[PDB]
Amino acid sequence: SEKLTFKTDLEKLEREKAAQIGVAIVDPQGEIVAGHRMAQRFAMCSTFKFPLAALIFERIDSGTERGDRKLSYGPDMIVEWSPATERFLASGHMTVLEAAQAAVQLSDNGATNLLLREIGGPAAMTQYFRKIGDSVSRLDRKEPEMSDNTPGDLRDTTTPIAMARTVAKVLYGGALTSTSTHTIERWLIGNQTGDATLRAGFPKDWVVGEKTGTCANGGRNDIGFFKAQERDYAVAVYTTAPKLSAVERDELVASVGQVITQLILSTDK
Repeated sequence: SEKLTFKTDLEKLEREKAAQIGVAIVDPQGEIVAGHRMAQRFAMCSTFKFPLAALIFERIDSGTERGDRKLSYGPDMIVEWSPATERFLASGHMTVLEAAQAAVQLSDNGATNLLLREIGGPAAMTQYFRKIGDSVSRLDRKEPEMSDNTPGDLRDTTTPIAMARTVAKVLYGGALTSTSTHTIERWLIGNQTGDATLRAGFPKDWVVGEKTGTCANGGRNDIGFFKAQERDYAVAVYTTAPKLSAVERDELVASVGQVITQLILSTDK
């Protein structure tokens, strides 16, 4: 019955906020716990920066990259929303690790694009999704254009179920070494951009980490993990609410987190 309540609650949010809400919750092996519009395409927006960091950690794990390697750049790398990149510009570089951390924790666009430059562009991000068994998620463009979220555009999209399982792959499914996995987990927990989204709607005793995304045309997303009740979960939430304000879209995602909470609390262990 609890899965029907979940569906009913989300439909009520969609109706009342004029929104479309895609959700997938999976266990550590990627088995479905619950979902809504799980196979509908949504723009990834900044949510892909978590997988990009994973991509980088895999290179590190395989001996093809080091975290301390200096990536040089000039003023042409500065793009809208590049807080760290702008601070490090005079010094002349950011390291692989600094860039990756800024990408994940600040959503820094310049840092993101510096990493894309290094790995051979958006095609290499897509290549990595394929390699960890995600046939759906696709990166086509750098930031900020990838965040355009033009209706009907298949570029730079995922589905909630594909992305949730990619999260689970990265955090639980052995995609990265123990040490790399732990590092990225703590980055998700200490994210500086998620305080008003999903983790605002989860119980304060749950351990949560996530990566947010904001799209043009009313996109607001949050992907990550939570640990309740001894039990680990991966979650992906994508919403589109063209007429809401930015604060209202954060509230919408927090509300989704409340609806998720009620579902998990009503799921037998």
